[PDB]
Amino acid sequence: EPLPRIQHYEDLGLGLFIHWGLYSQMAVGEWTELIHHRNQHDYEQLIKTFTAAQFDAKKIAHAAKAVGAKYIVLTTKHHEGFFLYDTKGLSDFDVMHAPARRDLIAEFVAACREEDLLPFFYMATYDWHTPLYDDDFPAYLTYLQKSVEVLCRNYGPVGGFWFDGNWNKKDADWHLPELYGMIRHYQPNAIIVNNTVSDPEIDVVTYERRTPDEIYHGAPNEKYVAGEISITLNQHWGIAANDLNYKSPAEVIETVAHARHIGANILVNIGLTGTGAIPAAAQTYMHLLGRWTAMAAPVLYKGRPVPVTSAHGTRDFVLHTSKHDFLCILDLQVVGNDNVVLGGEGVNPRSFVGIGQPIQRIHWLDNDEVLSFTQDLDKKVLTVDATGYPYGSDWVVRIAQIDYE
Amino acid sequence: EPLPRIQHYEDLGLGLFIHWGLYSQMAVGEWTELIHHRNQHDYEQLIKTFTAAQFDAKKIAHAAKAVGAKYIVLTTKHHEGFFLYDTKGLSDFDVMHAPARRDLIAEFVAACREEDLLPFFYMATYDWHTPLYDDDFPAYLTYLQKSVEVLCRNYGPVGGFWFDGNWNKKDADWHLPELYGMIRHYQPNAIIVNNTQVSDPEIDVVTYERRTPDEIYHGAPNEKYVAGEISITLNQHWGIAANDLNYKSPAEVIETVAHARHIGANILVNIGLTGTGAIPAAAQTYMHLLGRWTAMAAPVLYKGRPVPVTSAHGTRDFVLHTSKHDFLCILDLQVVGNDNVVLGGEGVNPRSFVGIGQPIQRIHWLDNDEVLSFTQDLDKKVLTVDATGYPYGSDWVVRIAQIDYE
Amino acid sequence: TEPLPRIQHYEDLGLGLFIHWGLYSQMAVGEWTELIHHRNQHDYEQLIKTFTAAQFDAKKIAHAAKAVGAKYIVLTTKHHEGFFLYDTKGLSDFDVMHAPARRDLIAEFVAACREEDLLPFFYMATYDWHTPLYDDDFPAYLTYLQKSVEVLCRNYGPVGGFWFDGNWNKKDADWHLPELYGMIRHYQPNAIIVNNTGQVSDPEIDVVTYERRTPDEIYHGAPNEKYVAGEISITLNQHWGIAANDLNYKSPAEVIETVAHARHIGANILVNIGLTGTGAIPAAAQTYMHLLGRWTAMAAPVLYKGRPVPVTSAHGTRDFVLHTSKHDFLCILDLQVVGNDNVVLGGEGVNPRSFVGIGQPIQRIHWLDNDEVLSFTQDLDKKVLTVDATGYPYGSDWVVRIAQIDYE
Amino acid sequence: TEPLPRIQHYEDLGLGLFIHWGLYSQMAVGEWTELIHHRNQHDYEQLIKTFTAAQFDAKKIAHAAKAVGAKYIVLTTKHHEGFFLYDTKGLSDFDVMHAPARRDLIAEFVAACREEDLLPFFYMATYDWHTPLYDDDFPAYLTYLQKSVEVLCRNYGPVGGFWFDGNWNKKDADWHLPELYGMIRHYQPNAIIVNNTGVSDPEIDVVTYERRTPDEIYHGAPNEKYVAGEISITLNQHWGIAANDLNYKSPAEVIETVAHARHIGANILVNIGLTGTGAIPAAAQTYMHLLGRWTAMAAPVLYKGRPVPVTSAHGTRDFVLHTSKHDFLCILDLQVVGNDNVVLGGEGVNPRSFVGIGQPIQRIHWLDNDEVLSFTQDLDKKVLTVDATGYPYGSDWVVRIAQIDYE
Repeated sequence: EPLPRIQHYEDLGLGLFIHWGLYSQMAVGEWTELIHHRNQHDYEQLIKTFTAAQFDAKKIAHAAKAVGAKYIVLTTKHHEGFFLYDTKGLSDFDVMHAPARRDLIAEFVAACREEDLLPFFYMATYDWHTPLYDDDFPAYLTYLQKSVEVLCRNYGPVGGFWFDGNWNKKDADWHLPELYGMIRHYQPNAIIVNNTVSDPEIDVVTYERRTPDEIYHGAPNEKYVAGEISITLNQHWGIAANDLNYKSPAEVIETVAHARHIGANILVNIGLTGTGAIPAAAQTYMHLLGRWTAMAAPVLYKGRPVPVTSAHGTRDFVLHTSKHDFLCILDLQVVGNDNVVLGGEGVNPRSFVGIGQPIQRIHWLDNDEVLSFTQDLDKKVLTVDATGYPYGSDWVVRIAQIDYE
Repeated sequence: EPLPRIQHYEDLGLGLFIHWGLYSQMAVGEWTELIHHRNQHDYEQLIKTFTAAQFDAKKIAHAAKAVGAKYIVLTTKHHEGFFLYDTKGLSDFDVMHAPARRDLIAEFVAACREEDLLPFFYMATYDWHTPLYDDDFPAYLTYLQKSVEVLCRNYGPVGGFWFDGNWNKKDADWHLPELYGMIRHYQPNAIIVNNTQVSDPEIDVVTYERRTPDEIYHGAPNEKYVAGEISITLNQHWGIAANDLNYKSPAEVIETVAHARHIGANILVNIGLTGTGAIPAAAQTYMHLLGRWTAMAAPVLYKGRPVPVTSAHGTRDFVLHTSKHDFLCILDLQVVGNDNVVLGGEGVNPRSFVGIGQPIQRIHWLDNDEVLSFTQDLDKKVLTVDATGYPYGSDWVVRIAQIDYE
Repeated sequence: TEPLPRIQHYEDLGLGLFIHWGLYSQMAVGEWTELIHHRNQHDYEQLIKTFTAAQFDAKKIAHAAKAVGAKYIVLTTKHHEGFFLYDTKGLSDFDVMHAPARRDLIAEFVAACREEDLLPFFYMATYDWHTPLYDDDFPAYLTYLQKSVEVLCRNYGPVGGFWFDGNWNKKDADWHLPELYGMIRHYQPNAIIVNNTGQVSDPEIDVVTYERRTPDEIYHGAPNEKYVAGEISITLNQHWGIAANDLNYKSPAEVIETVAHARHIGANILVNIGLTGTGAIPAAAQTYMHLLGRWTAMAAPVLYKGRPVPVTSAHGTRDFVLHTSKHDFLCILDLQVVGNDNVVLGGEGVNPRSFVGIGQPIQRIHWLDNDEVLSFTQDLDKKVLTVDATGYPYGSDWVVRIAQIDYE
Repeated sequence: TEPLPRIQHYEDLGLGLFIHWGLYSQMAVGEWTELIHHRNQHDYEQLIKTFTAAQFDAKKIAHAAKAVGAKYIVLTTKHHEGFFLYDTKGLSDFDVMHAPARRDLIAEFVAACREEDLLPFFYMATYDWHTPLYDDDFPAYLTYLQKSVEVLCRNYGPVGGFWFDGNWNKKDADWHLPELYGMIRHYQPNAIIVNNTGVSDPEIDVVTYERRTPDEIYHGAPNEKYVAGEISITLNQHWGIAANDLNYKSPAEVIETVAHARHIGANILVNIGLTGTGAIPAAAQTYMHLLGRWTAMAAPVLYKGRPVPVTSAHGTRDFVLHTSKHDFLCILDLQVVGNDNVVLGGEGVNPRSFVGIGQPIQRIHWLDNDEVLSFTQDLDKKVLTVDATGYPYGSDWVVRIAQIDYE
């Protein structure tokens, strides 16, 4: 049974992932320093032009609020090893030694608090900047733990930590009891996420978007751990100007719904410009997804997976809250007329197995249309006529609320 | 062999489709009056709030220029039957009787001319506003022909006409020789498109489904050559539709543009303006992404034509021909990482083509001028190239290699 | 509007067997071998001298049709090679009476068909590679062709039909079909006439042929025009004549599904077998016949009389409905086998399958294979039927399973 | 790291026949019928009284295996029903010596195998529905199981291997495999040991895998014992005979699955279910005759061919197999060649490419008809491209194989 902080985590549902660092100035992806075999001295000169001139934490927080996100995961230090906060003497490779001369993480947590969002800190554990990483790993771990200690002690209550990189050394001892134990001492309520069972103090495991089945919550009678999937809008996480291979807004909506189906949270990622602006492309996705999440509000946060399956050949699924069940229905088409056929005009029976209580009424959330339905209570079959979209709309994942008698 | 005006049409490659009318104020699609069974009197009151307050023809023309489009097709009158121009006494249901009180078509053609774009006029032939349509069809045809005559005589030279609606009455006599003959009299070089072998000899262009798989038909050997055109809209509707979130991937839009050129057709990419005539922010995102692709593809996008060269089994690659070069259009590439970071594109990736019989000197990607390795079997006309993956930080969706022949 | 009685009777046949047998069969490399392998004509036609027909038993062919549930047989009386499997009575020396067989095989064939109550159909190639008339005297070739058909119309009793193939070799020629089909109508007024081409080719045509993949109910003609039926064909591998090194055989399951599909679109279906050079049914064909035969015996209540009806299945499903005057039938695909709670094979959970277009209250629904009663719910206003389509009992798998609806 | 000799020899067998025959065969509704149909045990086990084996001829089985190209046979010596097809010498009365057959069928089987140079393998179910020991005294069951295996290890001469199936019924129990497999190694040191799981002990030689396994199989960690792999296919949905299972796979799928096995570096078993009295049913003979044509043509590579780090071009399912003398291109999705006038699909030039061939080639030819193929090479990038011509009219091999002769 989940600890309160993890229950609260699962109620967040949707977070925004923000990638911003020195890489952002080159606009060819966040891994550029390594994958393009850049000269380290020349790449790290980018600290000198890191102005943060267009970074507005209140605009980030406002974007999150508008898209229906409840937490934000910001890259505090990526593999490039540059810190977006005041490391208080630990490293000169930080934003206090850049022209920005602002603790951006402090601006970030203040903006989050004003919008009632949880601030999460991403921290790369695989570091390309410190020579310690390759030639004195135990000392690197001390450096890493100290960089996290700063975040635990100088910014008030933090929502969580998102660690990424332990996979670079699958068989090393990362001394996680001491790292996570330090976090638990100063930040007892923080959610700990490791992007890979790795330590008892982890609260959340990450999974690929395509995972088809309800996620695993840990061994029976051990600590419940939550899950989270991630999606980026094109192929890269940092900004990438000539990556045109953007996903459909429809795919992003389906992926958000899919997360809730398998009992995970989801992060939708955006890459800021060099100077910290939200690109216009990201705003388009946010506005579209935002329309969906506003409509889905009654179920997106509290809704949980339930042992109810859909009929053969259909990708529909069900989510449960303590007051209601919700049918999440896909592959609908638009309704035209007798004379103008768009595909959604015929009766469209969609069935579910595992609904055992008599229903009084079912309605679409988007327009409160009442659906017809039939029930076989002995076999727990619900069949609804899932009407198509009114002409001029298309929600991609449409949601019907069940009111039980 | 195509008439000059049709050759010029086929060189345009890409156009913008703009849907704007009274429907735009309701933001639930262009067919709303019919499909939502609206009260006609109440729907037509929307003329009273048709302000055109945010319509800027120069911004439309600039958007076209930036995306690589060379013509624009604007809805002058849709099925709702409201005219965006001065009908000069033919109808009171026009923009001169709206608060806009501006001839929007005149603003449109002037903006097109200053950016060197061809203005095209969409005109619905199936009309829901005039009672003539159902009660006196021969008189309706006179009304329709007159509405087109105005466009033929008051706006200077027009690029073309895009007619839509004859399919509402498959078996009627639409008197096309008189309608198209009047156009030919006042606008001899206009391209005529009918969205419907050919339904009149004066038609220059037939429309096709985007998914049409093979090179389009141009007419029988002793007959007039007719061109082709496909269309894509970014979501499910053509007019603006606020709760239509079912937008296509930008990647699909790029592929569809490339596909059009493969089958020897032009393509229209459609945008639906807001009630007041603004380009919505969502459309701008697609235009910027497509615009990056079309700028990179410029050496072949306009002049490139289909050729009898096929690609190997299991591949969607294809070839386009210019008088100077051939171009390999290659899909489903992945990004190149390293030995240690595998993203999918790092191995040698031989892609083959059948029908290249001349020796090649050099082949290079046009996005970054990388030279490709290749082998040839000139007897069987096989070209095989190592189509390298994208450098990390980029992904063009359809990547194009230029062939330089010996 | 309503089909001529002979065409109604044709549509009730449902399933026929197509039988390819000729001189080509002796070489076992496909029926088009003479042309496609560029064979020397003199040497190829020598095969008449070894055409013994020593293992041909028309009763065994008829029995194979009977046991697979077929109600007619289409036998190749003369294929493109131009060799006749019957006594042409002086028209040609290139016939079975001038082979060592010295027997009229078509006479054996129709007597066997009659004893099993099957309709004998005669396949006749109109594109002929033997007679010089085809290339040097087309008008006389037509006379030769018409005469070869006349013999079939006058010496073998009542014939079920004719299956013509080859007019596509000369798309623009005058084939004198009014005279050919008019002669058939004179001697065999009830014969079904089928013309295989790539608007029908003549008013006397009764049946058009179509691709197996045809997705929708076939077209029968406008209401004031003659109703024409349809037929699809399938062969077990890639060739129609026997082909020893063609290993590219279809799954028996696909054959079953294709037969079901035919009925769904309102067509008959021919399943083809290629005999050996001596006229035997090869053992591979027998395997398919026995499996399909199990299916067709179970499907008998609907296979013959069942017709398409405007009832669709739910999203995601390939199920369909067939109508008879007494019942409707749900034809359900993609079911799995039921194990139990502990042994999971895929079919054990409740499996709602829905249909749109059933307006009348139902009393009972049952699987034909084992008479199990299915549970169902109905919304009569929207014409929805939803049934719990249980999986196969362990040890069976019908591929297309069929439930009978008994209406109130 | 290197395979033990017996396991190398196992990997050279390539194809084996799996034979399901037991009391279940008399009901023809699948091999699990006694449990899944909730049969009364007394009534089901009465089938011992009609187990005549009147149509079982081991020499015909062995001859059929030889003709299909198989080099070993895996015969069900006892399935879950717990009935033994051999003389258990007092261990159980529920065996073939107490049936009217009154012949040790396993002895006939091994003698037949030896005279056709096939390896006899014994399938043995470890999950047993007959003995009350299984549920009531598991340690004593394990002794019974090990004793039934001792008999097979001592009374039939050299055995090719053992194929165990059922440990998955008790995932968490101690099956005492060191003692069972140690006794096998004592009497039958050369036997292949296969355990069907879903590496359970150091003595296992072979792991079983799903047919759809996409990539070269895992052989164990680099300094550890090399273990081979094996996939299985049955012709319909059941392993024992099942008269109203009409859901048979295409012969073409069976051919492709055999080729796939070799691609991923596994053997494959093709299964048949005998009739109640032990005959090969007519449907199984059809599949064996078709597969047999393919395996005879594929002989030069089916046994000795191994996976190699060579990939095929995008969108193609083609692959390469290596022997010490040759490489072989296995090419799928071909069509038949007609003429200028008659188009069947295969007539155009059909370039199929491979990455990882680094040595210059002299000649490439189809095995089925010795036609020479045209090819081009880029030796620096290790690209081979061939024009894979279509089938001559009248033939279609499903997986066509070209032999490469190196300079």
